[PDB]
Amino acid sequence: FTMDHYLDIRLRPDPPAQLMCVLFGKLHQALVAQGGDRIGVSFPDLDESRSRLGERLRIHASADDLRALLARPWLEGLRDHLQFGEPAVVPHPTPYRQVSRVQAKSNPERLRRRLMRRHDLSEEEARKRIPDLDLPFVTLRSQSTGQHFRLFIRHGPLQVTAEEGGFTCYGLSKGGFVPWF
RNA sequence: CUGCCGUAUAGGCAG
Repeated sequence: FTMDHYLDIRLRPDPPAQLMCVLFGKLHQALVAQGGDRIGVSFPDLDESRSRLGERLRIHASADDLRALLARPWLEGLRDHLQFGEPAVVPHPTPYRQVSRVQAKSNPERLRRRLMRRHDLSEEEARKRIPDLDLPFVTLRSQSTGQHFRLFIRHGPLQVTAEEGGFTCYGLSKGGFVPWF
């Protein structure tokens, strides 16, 4: 399994939820800049039982990809509000799990607008057809339109072996799993 | 939130 290195970043007091969002956004910028699909995240102090991500962000990658990511100054500026481990090989063996963005059909009105574009119906028709998530999340800003949105994250069932797939520019699964420990 | 894929009131996705 090739994404066998990691770095833990822990939040330092100041508020925690807001700080994690800034950190996660900075990571996104860095991933977009690098353009790859082989850097993953997990939240090892997760409390799914309270929809809390916890205060530890773990970054997962090959040795070379982690080194390249960390070489960029994407953290300087936040550095004083973070505490760092050392980039390291993961323990082994460990289970693996998938850390995924989850989306839902949470707004029927938006569905109706699309359905109207796709079937030339009217709102009353659409409203008849399409009548009126409990996960941790980060709140991000849509850099193109300045709209804030919640990105909900699921840590899936543990399993014994890994996967071949990659990751998005938020570090979330596009098929890939990360070691869980 | 806004949009994309899909006949979908199927299942996904983008920022």
